[PDB]
Amino acid sequence: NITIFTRILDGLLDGYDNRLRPGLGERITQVRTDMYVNSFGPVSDTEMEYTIDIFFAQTWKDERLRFKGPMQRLPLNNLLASKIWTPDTFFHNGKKSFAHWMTTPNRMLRIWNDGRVLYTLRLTISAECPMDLEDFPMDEQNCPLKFGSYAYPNSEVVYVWTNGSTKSVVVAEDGSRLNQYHLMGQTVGTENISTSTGEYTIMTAHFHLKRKIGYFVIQTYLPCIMTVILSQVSFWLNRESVAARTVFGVTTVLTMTTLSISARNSLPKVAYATAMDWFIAVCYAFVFSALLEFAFVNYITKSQPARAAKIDKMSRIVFPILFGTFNLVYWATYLN
Amino acid sequence: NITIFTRILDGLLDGYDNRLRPGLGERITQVRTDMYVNSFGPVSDTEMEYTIDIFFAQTWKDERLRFKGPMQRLPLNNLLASKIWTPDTFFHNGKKSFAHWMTTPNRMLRIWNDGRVLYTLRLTISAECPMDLEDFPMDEQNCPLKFGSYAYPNSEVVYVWTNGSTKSVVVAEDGSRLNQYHLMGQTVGTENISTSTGEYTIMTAHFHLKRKIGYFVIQTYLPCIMTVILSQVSFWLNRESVAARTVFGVTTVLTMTTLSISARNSLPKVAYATAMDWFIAVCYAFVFSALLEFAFVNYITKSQPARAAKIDKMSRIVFPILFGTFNLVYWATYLN
Amino acid sequence: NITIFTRILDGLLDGYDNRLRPGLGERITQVRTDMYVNSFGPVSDTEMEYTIDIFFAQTWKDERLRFKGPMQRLPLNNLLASKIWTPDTFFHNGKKSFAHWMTTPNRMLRIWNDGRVLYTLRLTISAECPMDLEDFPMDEQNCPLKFGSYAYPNSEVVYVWTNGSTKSVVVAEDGSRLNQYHLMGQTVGTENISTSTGEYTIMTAHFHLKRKIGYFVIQTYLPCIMTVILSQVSFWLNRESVAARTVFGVTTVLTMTTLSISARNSLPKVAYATAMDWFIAVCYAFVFSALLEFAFVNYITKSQPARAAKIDKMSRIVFPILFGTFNLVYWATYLN
Amino acid sequence: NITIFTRILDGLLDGYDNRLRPGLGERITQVRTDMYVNSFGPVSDTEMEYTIDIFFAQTWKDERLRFKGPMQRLPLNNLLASKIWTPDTFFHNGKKSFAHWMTTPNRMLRIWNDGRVLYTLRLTISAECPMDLEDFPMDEQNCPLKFGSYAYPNSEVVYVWTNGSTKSVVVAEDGSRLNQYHLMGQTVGTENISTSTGEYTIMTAHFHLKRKIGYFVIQTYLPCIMTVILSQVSFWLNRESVAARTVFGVTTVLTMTTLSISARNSLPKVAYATAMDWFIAVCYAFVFSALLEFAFVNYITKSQPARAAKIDKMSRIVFPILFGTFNLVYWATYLN
Amino acid sequence: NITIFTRILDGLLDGYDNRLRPGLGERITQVRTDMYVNSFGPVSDTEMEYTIDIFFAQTWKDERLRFKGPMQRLPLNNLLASKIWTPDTFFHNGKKSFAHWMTTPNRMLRIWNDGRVLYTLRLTISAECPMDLEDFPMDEQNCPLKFGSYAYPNSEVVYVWTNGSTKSVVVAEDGSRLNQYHLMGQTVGTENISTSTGEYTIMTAHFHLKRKIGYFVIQTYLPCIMTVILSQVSFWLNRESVAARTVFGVTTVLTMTTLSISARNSLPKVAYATAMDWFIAVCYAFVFSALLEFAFVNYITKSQPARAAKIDKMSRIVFPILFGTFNLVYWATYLN
Ligand SMILES: CCOC(=O)c1ncn2c1[C@@H]1CCCN1C(=O)c1cc(OC)ccc1-2
Ligand SMILES: CCOC(=O)c1ncn2c1[C@@H]1CCCN1C(=O)c1cc(OC)ccc1-2
Ligand SMILES: CCOC(=O)c1ncn2c1[C@@H]1CCCN1C(=O)c1cc(OC)ccc1-2
Ligand SMILES: CCOC(=O)c1ncn2c1[C@@H]1CCCN1C(=O)c1cc(OC)ccc1-2
Ligand SMILES: CCOC(=O)c1ncn2c1[C@@H]1CCCN1C(=O)c1cc(OC)ccc1-2
Ligand SMILES: *[C@@H]1O[C@H](CO)[C@@H](O)[C@H](O)[C@H]1NC(C)=O
Ligand SMILES: *[C@@H]1O[C@H](CO)[C@@H](O)[C@H](O)[C@H]1NC(C)=O
Ligand SMILES: *[C@@H]1O[C@H](CO)[C@@H](O)[C@H](O)[C@H]1NC(C)=O
Ligand SMILES: *[C@@H]1O[C@H](CO)[C@@H](O)[C@H](O)[C@H]1NC(C)=O
Ligand SMILES: *[C@@H]1O[C@H](CO)[C@@H](O)[C@H](O)[C@H]1NC(C)=O
Repeated sequence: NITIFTRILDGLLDGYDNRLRPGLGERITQVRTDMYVNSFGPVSDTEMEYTIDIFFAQTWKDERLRFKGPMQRLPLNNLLASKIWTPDTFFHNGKKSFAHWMTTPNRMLRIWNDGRVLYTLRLTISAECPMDLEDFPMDEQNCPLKFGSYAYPNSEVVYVWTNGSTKSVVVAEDGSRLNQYHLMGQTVGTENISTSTGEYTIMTAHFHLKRKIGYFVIQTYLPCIMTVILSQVSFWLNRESVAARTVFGVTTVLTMTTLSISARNSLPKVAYATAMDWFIAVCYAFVFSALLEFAFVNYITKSQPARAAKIDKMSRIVFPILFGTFNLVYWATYLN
Repeated sequence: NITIFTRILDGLLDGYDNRLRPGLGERITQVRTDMYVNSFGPVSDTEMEYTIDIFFAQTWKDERLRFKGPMQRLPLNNLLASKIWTPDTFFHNGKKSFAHWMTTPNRMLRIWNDGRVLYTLRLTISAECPMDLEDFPMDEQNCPLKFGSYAYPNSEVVYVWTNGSTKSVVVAEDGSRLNQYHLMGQTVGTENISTSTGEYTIMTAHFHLKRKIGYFVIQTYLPCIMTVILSQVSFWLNRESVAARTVFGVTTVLTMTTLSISARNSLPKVAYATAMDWFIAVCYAFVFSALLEFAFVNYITKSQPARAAKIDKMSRIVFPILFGTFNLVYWATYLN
Repeated sequence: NITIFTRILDGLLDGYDNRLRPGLGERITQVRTDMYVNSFGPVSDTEMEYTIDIFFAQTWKDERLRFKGPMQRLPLNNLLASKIWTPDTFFHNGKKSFAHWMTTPNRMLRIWNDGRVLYTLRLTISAECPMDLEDFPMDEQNCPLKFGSYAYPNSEVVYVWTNGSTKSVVVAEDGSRLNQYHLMGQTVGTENISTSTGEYTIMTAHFHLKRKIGYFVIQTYLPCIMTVILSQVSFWLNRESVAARTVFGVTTVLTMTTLSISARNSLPKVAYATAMDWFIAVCYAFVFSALLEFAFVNYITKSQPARAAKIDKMSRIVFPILFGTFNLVYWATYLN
Repeated sequence: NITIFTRILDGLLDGYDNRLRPGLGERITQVRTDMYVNSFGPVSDTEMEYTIDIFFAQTWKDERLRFKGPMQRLPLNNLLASKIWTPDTFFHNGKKSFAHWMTTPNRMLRIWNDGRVLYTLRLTISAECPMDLEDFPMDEQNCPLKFGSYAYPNSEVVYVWTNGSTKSVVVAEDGSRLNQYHLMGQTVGTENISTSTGEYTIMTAHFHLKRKIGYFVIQTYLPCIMTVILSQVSFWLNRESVAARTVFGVTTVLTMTTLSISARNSLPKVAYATAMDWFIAVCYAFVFSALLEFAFVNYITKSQPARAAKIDKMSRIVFPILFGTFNLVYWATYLN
Repeated sequence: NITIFTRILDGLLDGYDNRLRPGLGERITQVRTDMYVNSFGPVSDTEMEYTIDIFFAQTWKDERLRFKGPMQRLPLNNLLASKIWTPDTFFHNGKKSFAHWMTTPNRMLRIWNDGRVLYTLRLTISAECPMDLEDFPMDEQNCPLKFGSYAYPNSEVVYVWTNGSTKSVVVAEDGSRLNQYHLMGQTVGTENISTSTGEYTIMTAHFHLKRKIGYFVIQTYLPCIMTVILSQVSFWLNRESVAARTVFGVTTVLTMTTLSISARNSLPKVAYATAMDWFIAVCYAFVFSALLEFAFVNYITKSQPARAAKIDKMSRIVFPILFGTFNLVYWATYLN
């Protein structure tokens, strides 16, 4: 009763060459690909890469595997995978892709009577996702995932998504858990690229990422906001208290300087100004400007005290208003 | 006397196919799984992963391995493991699982006359354990461990725990040693998940983790507590000592600011406020508020000194009481 | 003359099964283990692990390998190691063990006429060594090394050390070079553990480690000691110099606070107080207490200056004596 | 119709030795190499290495593979690659080179009737790129890429670029994306090196790198520039304000000191002065010199106040001019 | 014409056993080793290890490989390397050695008619180089490289350097490029070690390393030197300026303290004082002593101002002279 299956497997492997694609010189092999994202690994901004774990699957038709028997399906494992022909699928953007071999190589091979073949594999792809940090942290990233044949051009092997976009790519509810990103959706597409070796079909899947704010607020913005308010306290102190007001100006300026250096330690070493950088620079101007007002006041406090006192009183009102007004423009400009 | 065993092994391998599960098309294969945790590796909060070393074991019935001989058991090693059929067990949540091959691949294969098979393997699983750090550090984590068949659905292979929960999962006394966690217990369960490929049984084991407090007390809370007390010292200084009291307010505020940044360096970059963050913010208000009182006093110390002196004396009593009262509410709220 | 050896090897492999232990069902296999430590790798306190490189060797008797020839010994290499049976030795505590394959797999196989077999292997074991940091840095660590059979219980395979403890375990003179530890000696032992799978003999080797002090003295203790002395300088300053004495108290307190945070960065995140922590806390009290005395003096310097002056003069003598006395108790308590 | 291809493959492998190069003892094997850079990985300055992902390809003529059939080309995969002879190409400067095996080993093997063979491979090379950081960050780096035969000297195997330089080496538009470098172009060349083993042809490809400035401006230069301006504010303060001006000099000097240490943390530990180091040193002199002027003024402010006041007024103009003039020389000298 | 080579290879492998060394029981195998250092990797002081890439080569005589043919040499690749016998050479001090397999395993096998065999291999050795940091950074390190047979004692296999020391070991001109070391030369030697397994010949190569100074000057020495000068500025300030002089003493002392902690972060955690540590301690005394003089002056400035003024004037001259004199002794003592 079990020996029947053994004979079927031997017959299929008899006269079957794994080095030749099905329907060679007779038609164009058609492969249907479906992907399931078990978990979306962390997105490393420093290296412009992200880690994703998926159960990649491919379906194709092979007439050489036709068989007749009481059972309409033949579930199997990785043992027979190497005995037959499989597409040389690879990721054009993947920097380091490895599979899982424990406890057993996570592979499946299901064959039907008509010859249809299902082959699912588990992979962890450390693909590269370039990011334009011009509106950072109010930036949206579209990380793609490109894969295709390595040796078979479009004229021989063609990859096509199965059913609609939703069924083609599926993400687990708990898989999309990123500490500093939100998975807003997924999209798929196909295209042909012209290469010296030939034309190859490219299967591209794009993931929409919306960075979640709140970590930088407690890390960079809030210390800067409170630092500016700290400097404004000097405006409420007496002019003759030269030493007391000097500490506020010097300490606040240095505090802002170290925050900028510390803030960018985690940020990638990008050679352009980000939105956060402008906010820090503006905050630096307020604290720096406050010290200049105190220095200017102390220079003329002996000649014309009347004007010096007026400026100090005016500064107590003008500076808070400008800082508050600036925030509304800054936050509204990006949060819209 | 020894040659008898050699003949038995040859007979079993004669006509035995390792690509077909036992009892194919006749019944449903039943597998009993028992796990022993040699050591519970570190729990990395930054990557939301934990490392665990276990001696995973599986038991199943195979009639093709029946034999008769003087010895009722046939202890063996990994050499014969590849010669027979084994389940394609895998961890649905494991991110990187590897075995130990030194000195020899840590595997066993014991076979009885009735055909029962025992197969134990040693593995190190770097599984992912998402955590909700809303009550951090007063948070309880339930890290699961999900595993099951990769190619055989529930209709063909079924996993069931052996005996009770205590016997099914065992943790070594010295294995459960975490520098910042306590292993409060273990639990097991089974469920069926509906997938496009089919229905698969899932064996889930949950470990109860109770974070141990005391490291953060010496790291974050105590410096904050002493910093607040340091600011309150300014209330005991003379009002005319403008410079002396200025140092306390400025230095304390900056000290709190750097602690918040330093404290969250180890903490995961979560985009929400934790319990520790609120405690820091409240402590920041006290030190920041103290400076405001000094600034307010210095502004009116010339017009109405009577009220200014009253506030300074009152501040010496009100502020310590509020800080002490706040701690009791904060600690009692979470420690209960 | 050389062809004679070739025939001998072929004869031994004829009818020899590597899947069966020698003397199966006739006696209990006896294995003698000798270890040589080429180099004792670094001891990582953060991960509670240590790296050790050893030339592990095993000796056992096998009658199936008996041969007669002009040469009494047959030196060989790893090529024939896989062709015969070897014990499934493994480390019960090893977290990641790997061998060296360059230039050639470092293995030997020597066989005598009587059938005795010598098999030496080179390994690098990243074992786990839990430590109780209650007296840190005045702590002594006893890192064990447990290994034994994985599939053969005590009733089949037994491990016994050869000769005495000194000969069984040998450490190279230059191998025991640790930047923050001293290798005070080695010890060995054997025991039987009862397991669900059966009873297995355990070969445990313990290494005595005595942490060497001097790195923390220049890193933590000395800055703390000098910081306390710095605060005491304020006692020699005039009371009216409110600003001058304020800097000492504030700066010293903050300096101690940052040292505690910086000091524990390298230390493991243990949720209990160490001996160093108590020393820091005591030093923190002295600097903190000095500020309180200055604040207390400034509060009553106008009402009863006589008592205020007396306290300041007394503080110059009392505080240094207490700090000096405390050190003698602290150092003597642990250094004894 | 498909069986025809199978017979052709068997015929070619019949009597074909993969250990012998084509045309042995009859001519000199000629190999044409073409390279495509999929992505130029990060350039690590600390380790003087860079990561590059390329689709390395080699073409050569082999008469032993001649065949006749309806199809003029025989696309294949890695399965037949090991069955034939391939050059032992290697990178003379590569420190760690690994290929990608997922989903399938990324290799191709195309054979024509005339016997021409195309063999493309995907590799990730962590080559070493020594850099002379004398004009850092205004430095241009020329990272080479050397490869050639390991066992076949120039008299047997010769490597030659195909077509022109542009076609020989191609870089993807999105591949050349470096956070702190610009890919200004590529160049190729060939040379013969005399070695004890023999003469080997070397294929060298040089990549022109132009470091992009702007990250260090926000990291090092700007804090230094603002720090110098901060010190100059003391020149506008009254001489009798000894305490107020003391803070500026001390705080600014320490701020510059920490920036130099922090700035070089990312920079490689080079034992020579860079252009940035000189800029920091000059900025340090200005802040340090300003303190000396204040100290000098305070020393003679009692004897000859007339000269002291003149210096203070003059310093307000001289110091800003020198700092501004120095920047123009510094920036113009390197930015030209 | 090409088939002749194929027959020769088959004949040599006929009756050839790779498990037996040449001339077994007839003589002692002699192996000549020559080494070429392609590049000397970084020397990691923290782990007391260094990385080196070499083209290790071995030459020996084997009469079993004698052949007659038109070609006097048979260049080959790694394919035939495993088919013959090769020495089990290994590095007695190497902690992790791996080869390069891309594009092809970098190995060669050349055989002459007389039977001489040449076998060159490329390796990357992460050997351990213990260092005595007593004169750090004015320290000279002699990193050795020990290798020899693992299974064949001196009585069977002997390693001898070929020709002189210069030819035996060769270092590329661009290979010896270390950011903090100079390669002053190389030396070789041979010795016999007595081991329980037997006597083995050891081939030791020593590399002379002279640490290059200049990185620590800009990192540690210069900030310390300028810090001491900064403290001496207080000697030029008026005694009554208690607050002004207090900042210099406190700020300088703390600045020195943090430099010592920061300086040793990169330095290995050695439990003894280095030359740099003594320099820091001496610099700490000067800044600390200066504060004591100010405190002492302020204590007696009211009783006997005459002596207080004299000390302040004297301090302006004595302290700079002692610091300058100390440097000459310190630098001359080690730089000689
Ligand atoms: C989409 C094609 O199928 C796959 O991609 C694929 N390949 C393997 N497994 C799947 C399926 C897909 C949907 C969810 N899913 C699993 O997560 C899973 C769970 C199992 O239960 C322990 C066993 C196997 C799988
Ligand atoms: C639960 C099924 O058995 C396993 O999971 C299993 N597999 C291997 N070993 C075990 C057992 C389980 C209980 C403790 N235990 C060992 O730790 C151990 C110790 C030995 O002694 C050196 C030898 C073998 C094992
Ligand atoms: C104790 C059983 O023997 C071993 O554990 C063992 N195994 C290999 N080698 C040894 C010996 C042991 C003592 C020192 N020792 C080596 O270090 C060594 C040195 C050699 O010379 C290059 C060659 C081989 C070895
Ligand atoms: C220059 C010799 O050919 C190669 O170096 C080579 N080798 C493989 N593939 C290429 C080509 C070269 C140009 C771009 N290019 C690919 O990126 C590519 C894209 C494909 O489509 C999914 C499939 C294969 C390749
Ligand atoms: C000393 C024994 O020979 C070796 O150690 C050895 N082994 C391989 N290759 C060498 C030689 C040694 C001298 C320089 N040298 C190479 O760098 C090299 C360069 C080549 O050209 C691309 C091809 C092969 C080698
Ligand atoms: C790619 O080529 C195939 C050839 O059949 C064609 O059907 C398809 O439309 C092409 N795709 C694009 C985007 O041009
Ligand atoms: C899963 O399916 C099996 C089928 O036999 C059933 O016995 C079991 O009760 C199911 N489990 C759950 C949780 O529904
Ligand atoms: C372990 O078991 C063996 C069985 O022969 C016995 O000889 C030995 O004494 C036992 N060891 C201990 C520690 O009980
Ligand atoms: C290298 O050697 C070949 C031998 O044919 C010669 O043609 C070529 O010109 C040489 N290259 C150089 C740069 O000398
Ligand atoms: C090592 O042993 C060999 C044996 O032939 C001898 O020739 C050689 O001199 C010995 N070397 C030393 C350093 O004793």
